Amino acid sequence: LSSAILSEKPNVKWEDVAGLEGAKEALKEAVILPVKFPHLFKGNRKPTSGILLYGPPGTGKSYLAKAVATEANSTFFSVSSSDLVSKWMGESEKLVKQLFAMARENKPSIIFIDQVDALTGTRGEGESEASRRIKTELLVQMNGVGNDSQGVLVLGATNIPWQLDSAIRRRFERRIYIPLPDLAARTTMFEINVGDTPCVLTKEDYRTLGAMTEGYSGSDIAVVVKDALMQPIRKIQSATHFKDVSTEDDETRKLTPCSPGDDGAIEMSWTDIEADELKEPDLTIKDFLKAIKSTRPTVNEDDLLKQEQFTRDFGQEGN
Amino acid sequence: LSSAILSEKPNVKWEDVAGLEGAKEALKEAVILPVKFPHLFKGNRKPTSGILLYGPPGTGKSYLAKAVATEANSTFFSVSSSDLVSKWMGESEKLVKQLFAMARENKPSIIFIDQVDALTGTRGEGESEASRRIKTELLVQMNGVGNDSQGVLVLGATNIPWQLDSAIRRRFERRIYIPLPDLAARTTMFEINVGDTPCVLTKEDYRTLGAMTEGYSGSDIAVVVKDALMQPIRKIQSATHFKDVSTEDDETRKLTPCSPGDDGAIEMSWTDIEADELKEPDLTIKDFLKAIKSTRPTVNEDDLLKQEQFTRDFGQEGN
Amino acid sequence: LSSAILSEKPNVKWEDVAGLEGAKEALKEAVILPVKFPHLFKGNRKPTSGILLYGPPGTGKSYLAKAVATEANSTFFSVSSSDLVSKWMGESEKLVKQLFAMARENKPSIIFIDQVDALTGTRGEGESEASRRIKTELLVQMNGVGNDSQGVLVLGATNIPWQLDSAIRRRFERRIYIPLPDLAARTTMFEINVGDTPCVLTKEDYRTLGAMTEGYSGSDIAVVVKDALMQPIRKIQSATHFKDVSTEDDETRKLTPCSPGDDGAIEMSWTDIEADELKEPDLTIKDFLKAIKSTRPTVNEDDLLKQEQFTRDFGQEGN
Amino acid sequence: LSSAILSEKPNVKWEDVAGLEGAKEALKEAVILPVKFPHLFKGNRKPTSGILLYGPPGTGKSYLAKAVATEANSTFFSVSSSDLVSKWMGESEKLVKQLFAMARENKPSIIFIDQVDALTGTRGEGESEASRRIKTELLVQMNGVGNDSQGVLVLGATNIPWQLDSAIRRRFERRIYIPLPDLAARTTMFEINVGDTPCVLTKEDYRTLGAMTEGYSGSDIAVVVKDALMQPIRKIQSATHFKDVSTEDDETRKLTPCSPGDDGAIEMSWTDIEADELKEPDLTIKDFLKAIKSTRPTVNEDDLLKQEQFTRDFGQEGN
Amino acid sequence: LSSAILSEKPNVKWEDVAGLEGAKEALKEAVILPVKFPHLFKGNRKPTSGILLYGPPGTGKSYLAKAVATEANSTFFSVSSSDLVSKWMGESEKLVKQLFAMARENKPSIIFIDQVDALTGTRGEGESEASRRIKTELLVQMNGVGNDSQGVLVLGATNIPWQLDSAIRRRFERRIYIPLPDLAARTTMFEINVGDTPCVLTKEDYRTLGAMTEGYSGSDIAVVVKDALMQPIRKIQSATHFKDVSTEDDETRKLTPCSPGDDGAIEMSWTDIEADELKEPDLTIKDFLKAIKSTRPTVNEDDLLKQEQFTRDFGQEGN
Amino acid sequence: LSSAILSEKPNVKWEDVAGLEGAKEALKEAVILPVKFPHLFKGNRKPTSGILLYGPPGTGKSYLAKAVATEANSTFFSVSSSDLVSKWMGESEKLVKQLFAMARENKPSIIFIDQVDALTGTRGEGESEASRRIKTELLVQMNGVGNDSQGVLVLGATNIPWQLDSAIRRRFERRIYIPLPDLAARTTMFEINVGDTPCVLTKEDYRTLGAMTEGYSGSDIAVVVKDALMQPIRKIQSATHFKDVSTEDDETRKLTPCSPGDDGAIEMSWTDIEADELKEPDLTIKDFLKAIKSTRPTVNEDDLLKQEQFTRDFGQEGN
Ligand SMILES: Nc1ncnc2c1ncn2[C@@H]1O[C@H](COP(=O)(O)OP(=O)(O)OP(=O)(O)O)[C@@H](O)[C@H]1O
Ligand SMILES: Nc1ncnc2c1ncn2[C@@H]1O[C@H](COP(=O)(O)OP(=O)(O)OP(=O)(O)O)[C@@H](O)[C@H]1O
Ligand SMILES: Nc1ncnc2c1ncn2[C@@H]1O[C@H](COP(=O)(O)OP(=O)(O)OP(=O)(O)O)[C@@H](O)[C@H]1O
Ligand SMILES: Nc1ncnc2c1ncn2[C@@H]1O[C@H](COP(=O)(O)OP(=O)(O)OP(=O)(O)O)[C@@H](O)[C@H]1O
Repeated sequence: LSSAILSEKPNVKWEDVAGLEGAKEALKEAVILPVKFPHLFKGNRKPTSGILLYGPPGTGKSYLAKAVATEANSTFFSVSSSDLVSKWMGESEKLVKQLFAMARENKPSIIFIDQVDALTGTRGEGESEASRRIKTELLVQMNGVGNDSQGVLVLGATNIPWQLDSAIRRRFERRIYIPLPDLAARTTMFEINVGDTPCVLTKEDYRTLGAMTEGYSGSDIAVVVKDALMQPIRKIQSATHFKDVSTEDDETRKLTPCSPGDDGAIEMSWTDIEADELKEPDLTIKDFLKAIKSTRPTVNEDDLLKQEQFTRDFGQEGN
Repeated sequence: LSSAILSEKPNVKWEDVAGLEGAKEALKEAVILPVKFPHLFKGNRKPTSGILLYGPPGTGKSYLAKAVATEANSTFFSVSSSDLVSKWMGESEKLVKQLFAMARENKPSIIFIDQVDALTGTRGEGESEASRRIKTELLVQMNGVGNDSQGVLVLGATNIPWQLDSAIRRRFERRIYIPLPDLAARTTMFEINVGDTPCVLTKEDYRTLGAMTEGYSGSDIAVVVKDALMQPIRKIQSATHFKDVSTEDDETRKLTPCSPGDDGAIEMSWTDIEADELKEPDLTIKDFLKAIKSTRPTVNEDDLLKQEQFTRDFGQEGN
Repeated sequence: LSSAILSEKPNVKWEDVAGLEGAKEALKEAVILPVKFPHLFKGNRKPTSGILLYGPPGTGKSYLAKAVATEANSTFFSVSSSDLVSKWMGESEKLVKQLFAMARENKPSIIFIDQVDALTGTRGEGESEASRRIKTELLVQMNGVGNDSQGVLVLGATNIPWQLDSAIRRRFERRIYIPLPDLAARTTMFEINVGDTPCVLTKEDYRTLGAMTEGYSGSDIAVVVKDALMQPIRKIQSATHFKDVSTEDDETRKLTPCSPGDDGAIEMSWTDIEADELKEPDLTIKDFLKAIKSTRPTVNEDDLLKQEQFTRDFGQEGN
Repeated sequence: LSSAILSEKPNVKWEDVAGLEGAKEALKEAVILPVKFPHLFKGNRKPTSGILLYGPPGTGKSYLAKAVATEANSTFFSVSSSDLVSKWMGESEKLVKQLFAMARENKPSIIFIDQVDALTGTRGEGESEASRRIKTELLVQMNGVGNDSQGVLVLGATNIPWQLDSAIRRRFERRIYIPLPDLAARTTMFEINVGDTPCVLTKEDYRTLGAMTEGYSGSDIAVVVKDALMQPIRKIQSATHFKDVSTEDDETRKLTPCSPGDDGAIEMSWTDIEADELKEPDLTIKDFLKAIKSTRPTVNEDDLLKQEQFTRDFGQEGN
Repeated sequence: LSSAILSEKPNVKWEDVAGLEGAKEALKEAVILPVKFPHLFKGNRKPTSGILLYGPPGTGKSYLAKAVATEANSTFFSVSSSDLVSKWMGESEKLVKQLFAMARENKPSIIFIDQVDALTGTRGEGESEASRRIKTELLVQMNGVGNDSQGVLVLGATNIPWQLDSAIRRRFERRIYIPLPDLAARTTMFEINVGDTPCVLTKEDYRTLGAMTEGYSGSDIAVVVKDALMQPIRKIQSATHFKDVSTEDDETRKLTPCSPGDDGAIEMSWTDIEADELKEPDLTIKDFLKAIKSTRPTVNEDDLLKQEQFTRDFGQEGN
Repeated sequence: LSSAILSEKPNVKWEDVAGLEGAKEALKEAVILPVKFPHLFKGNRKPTSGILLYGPPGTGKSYLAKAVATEANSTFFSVSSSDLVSKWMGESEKLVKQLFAMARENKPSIIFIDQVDALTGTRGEGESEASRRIKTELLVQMNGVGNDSQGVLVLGATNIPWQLDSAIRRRFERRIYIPLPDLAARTTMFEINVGDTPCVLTKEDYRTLGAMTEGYSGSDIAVVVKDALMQPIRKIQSATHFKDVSTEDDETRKLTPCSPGDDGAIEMSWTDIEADELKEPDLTIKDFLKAIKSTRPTVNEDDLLKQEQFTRDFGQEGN
């Protein structure tokens, strides 16, 4: 009957969300400011009902949705455009009706439709057959809630905003463009995870490597991080001949990963090695070089020409 | 069985609608006049059954309909593309038979069908099984009732008209085009959307606005209005200083933003001091100027070509 | 089982309807004639079953079916895909069976199926789930009435002829093409639809209007009539001053709309005038001229392009 | 539980059924021969298990089944696929098992399933799942096998052998393609339906009728004949003058319409002229000419594509 | 509580079943050879839980099963494919328990299931009622036969293999492919179906039968045989002329159809020939010239390709 | 999921895996090591989520997956991709997610997806909707959660590790090649195949057989063993006379196959052979030469080489 999707409590703060200040401003203004001071928004003015995030994949749109949901002080409705039901003799609209309707009585609430471009058909697709009932139903019901309930937030996280129909995006309110990460943002994104190996060289090297690794997405950064995690393990693959860097005064000889060519190295059962005698090497520049060697820029120039054209004619902020 | 949807009275005035006088009087002739003056309705005179609205979306079709909700002085039921269940396979038609049944036995009532383009068929293949019979039902319910005796009114509000079926088109009586509001109309939209704010110190400002802003609907204009309301709040959010120029007749001193180069002013922030002792400045021009610069027009010119093509097919007045 | 249709009685005469007396002759010959002269239909000469009406929308094929229904003297029942439909995801063949049988009980019977394309396809991919079963039943029932001897007359009215199936087409009688109204017919339809209103009766005016009104169905002409009827009401809503045109034979001084600077110009509003003294203005010539200035032509060619391909080498029968 | 379906049979000969002689001959082989000479089918040989007819619509395959039923001198069962169908939902195929049980319990019976395409064919749907069990039970009951078993001739008709299931085609025994008739067969078709009226009794006329036009089934020819018969009657409808062509030997003047320039011409209402005194006009070539000019030949080449793809490469007797 | 399924004893044996040497093999060691093993049944040899027969239609799976049932001398009850279903929508698996339990109670047992794909998929709909627990019940009963001594054997037979459910197959062992008979096998089948037919005993002519024919099964070959047998019937029916060939050694005057150009040929009709005096002529190559041209195969290559991907994918280990 | 998925606590051990050095390297660092020492990883290093097992068919990838699942005593859930593509028209996302939920509820489980390749296919048509969304869904679920709860392990299996996730193309994670067994391994598998039963020839003969087979699989060997079990069978069938074994040891006469004339060849026929007197002899070279004869080459040729090409290219880590 209901089939309601649960909303967990993820821990992503504003300090974790690196870069893009204007979006943060828009979101605080959108949700946090009316929660902080409600009597200001009265009479004529009403809060932003339909905020649109857009950009290429892996850039932290879902991550920002989760971030807002962390510091919401409110309910949430996580849902994908495709993943609930899709074409079974029609009827994928009742789900929407129960979604919005059950968001009405529970005031201050945040809806999130992941990838709205999947609903609309660019050539024909389901939009010719039965998905017109979806596109219509969303189009009508999104405005009917803000007419009745007054200020129920719907957050757009589309990848393809220009194939998307013009009728949806004019009913949907202000836009938020997501460009590629900049100096400070990429920099801080390196020092979030791990932190057991006590840093690397000074922050100038994070900027040098940063400018070398500029143009990467958030997922690309995550993959770099994962690579760096796996680096000492692939250094363990090459070893099987363990040297002790420290002295013999400790409880056990600290086994470092290294080749047999280096002196003072001996072999043993690598499977049955305890954690205390293990020791990771320092994270070298070759981590970033292996990252580079994975064929990086998914964000190519010719594809995002359209992104930046559909950007500039509306711009920062928007509808 | 019954499936009641609307039983409310949202307050909308006569003067809220701006563009086209003849478009309003078309409805007024068609809706209120026969109920008000039934003695005139005798013999050869027949009621204007069916009032379709069309045009580029955002301009004010749904808004017009929901104005009519206040202006009707009678019970009515809206409906989207939400004919319920085909899991049973049979009840989809019977719901329409109930819908048309619940309209006619109750004396003068209305039915609002949002987005008639969804309920459309012509190519067939996939339509034949499920929705072809729905379209046929739609056709057959407004076939015999159209002439002689009729206590029902049909309404329509589509995004794009030309994809609709020919049979529904020609058989439906009164279609109306809703263009982009002119300088006087949009000015009137500005004037009404001022509301409870303490005035604006100019009359030519509206002219400046509506002349500069070209190719805007009611929606995005109201969005701009919302923005320009939330501008001085942002000014307050950035600004710290306050020179005491508050009246003694009020309950207490009220915080308003002032310039840094101005002596005798406390610099305690909006966050520290209470919100009940806060004040917003009067609306300027520059807030609207920058609001225009942020919010560029949503309605593209390429979409209007086929709109006007449909107009020169059928036009402002129905048929 | 007992859920039957109600037989209403709209007084539609033969001489009132215009457009093709050959069709009328086919109808009378099929329906009324054998009731009239039953001895003339005894032997090889027989009344064939299944006269198909079709054409563009709003041309009056449904209305012509009602014209048969009026003067047939027939205990008839008509139904589209409303009552006769599957309910339990299965059986709607019995409904056809007892439908035909309950028509076979009283044998001055006509069965009118409005929009036969609803209960028809061609292959349908997964048509065996439902529609093939009912369609097949329909096919198998009227085999015995198509030729040989049975006293039932089937009728049909559809806008899309090519989507109708071959095997149904060869089960059916003569398919009478109903085109758009022509000069003389159209000319007739003006004064008949207007009724007994004072409409300055001269045939030259009808000649002129009929000349000017090119490319119009029958329904749109009734809409035009309706517009012309609504016109003097509109003048009543734009009537500032009134004057007594008629003499003092009636009980009160009868007031009718006039020019502002006229003799005896009473200033009270149109709503304040009582029904006994409220007299509508007489119908002019230019009211129609302006009506057709507002009322643009109805007939789009795109639908008729296939009918141009049809009517030449198809038209009468399949072919 | 028991519900038998048996009906009376009027006169239908072998001679009047025009078409392929081998098809009729094959039916003689399958029907009359085993009853006449049963000792021939005792040992190696067995009677024909089943013959499925197929072709374009209105070709007389149902009429052929009728003819066989007349000339069988046996218990002729005839029932469609969707007639015997589950009302209860639980029980379903037991109706079929009782039916073929009835076929077994009576000595050599003949079964007829009109439109076999209703069931049989499916593309992984299973006709709403539940009715796949009928599809399945039809095979396991041992009807279509070409080995051993009781002599029970199952018959059928279909317009779509490509939609028909391959496994059943392979299972069920013999096919007969029913083609469209040629000069000779068509000529016969003309010369049968005559009756009391002696039109123009020569072979030149019928061979002109057959030679001029082309592309006919059997039902359309019948329709044409009917039209031709009705021609003089509709000419009696438009009868101004009257003439006594009949001799004085009769009881009263058997009147008929005539040309204006005639000796002893009289004018009155044609309705008052009774059956005994109404001499009908004799039929002519021009009557058939006008018949043709109204009633077109009814064959379409789009149906012949998928038919001939099933036939032309193979020839006769099936796929 | 009547559970008396039709026990029968056909006259088919291993000698008159041509082709499928591997299948004949695999059934010999699955049943009859295990009947001769009441000592080395379990231990070395793993007994078969179930045998799946699959392939194109008309290959002879049912025929094979029946032959087996004749041969083995076992308590056999071939299941009704569809009828194991809830009549009252309550009891259902009681019938399964009646089947399997009584099949266990006499342990020279065989259970044959023609069309195991009757339990077709799921798709929701009406499968969730008693059919779900039928599906489960099959699985519990085949877990029942898995335990204890394997007297019962699940002989799976189906036309469409891929539509059968996964979970049945995953708990199922033996899968014997049944292809179309090759040249030798087809020749031997012809030889079998000849039997007691006059003459035609030359191996070059049986080559000739085998050579021209391509891609056939047992059903269509039987049909061909039947046709061949019916040729001399037609040659009797056509030939009016006759002559006595038999001498005084034969007692009865054996009448037989002579050549047309024959001196002193009596011309009494074929219908006047009595049973005692009849003599039908011997078969020739002329019969097979007409048979091969007339009769033709059904199933396409693509079905066999589906069987080849089923062959390559499924069959091995536990698929 | 309604018995489509297998579940058990398997007890499959390292000792039964003959020489799979690759598994023994990769799994022991990826899975076993984290099980042993969870705290052994510095920073945010967390266990592998997905492992692809890839190689030719019949290497017991299932056996290996079960052995992996044996180590934590983890529940082994497993499902076939092929099986849920065509039957349902797989929109199984909701059920996959529920599956994951239920498996997550049970503390560490392992998910096994067999033939992951069957999901891929950039073909087009209606297959797109039943493939593309599954592929998208697969690529989301492979990193559906950010470590934390996907310590629960996904094992993919493929025989054709080209085309999409297994291939050069994109994504996955750590992959392992599962090679065919070498001579020694195959010999050990022969040693482990079934439970012998009375006496065979030498382990070196089996090495000879294993030497004779290059590129043949564990499954091919299992086919040879299934053929081995039929050696006594085919002895029973093919010999006409047998020879006595019972000297002074056995109580009753017991036979082995020989030629008709031999020293101690009993003379009654194979058909006569009673239960007790039947005795399978030892399996000799001649029985295995006959096994060599009756096992044709199994294996596809070009895939081996392509997978060697991918092995040379990739294998280490994700792509
Ligand atoms: N501004 C940011 N600050 C820190 N981390 C980020 C930022 N943007 C992206 N990331 C990282 O990228 C990872 C994945 O990004 P995410 O999947 O949210 O992108 P997405 O565009 O929403 O993808 P999809 O549209 O497919 O859901 C996150 O785990 C997060 O750590
Ligand atoms: N030939 C005519 N004579 C008189 N009135 C007509 C004629 N044609 C149309 N009308 C008027 O216009 C209306 C036509 O409506 P109607 O529903 O019959 O059109 P239709 O084409 O049959 O509809 P559909 O396409 O649904 O079958 C009628 O109410 C009738 O009064
Ligand atoms: N060869 C023929 N001889 C005599 N009458 C014929 C012949 N062919 C057609 N007819 C006449 O025309 C009609 C044909 O209708 P019938 O249903 O028998 O054809 P059909 O091919 O079975 O149609 P369908 O395939 O649509 O069921 C019959 O009523 C019959 O009187
Ligand atoms: N090897 C054979 N020898 C003799 N006759 C055969 C052979 N194979 C098939 N036939 C004949 O063809 C017919 C095949 O019918 P059968 O029902 O056994 O095929 P099937 O594939 O099981 O069909 P279904 O699956 O629809 O039951 C049998 O009646 C039999 O006479």
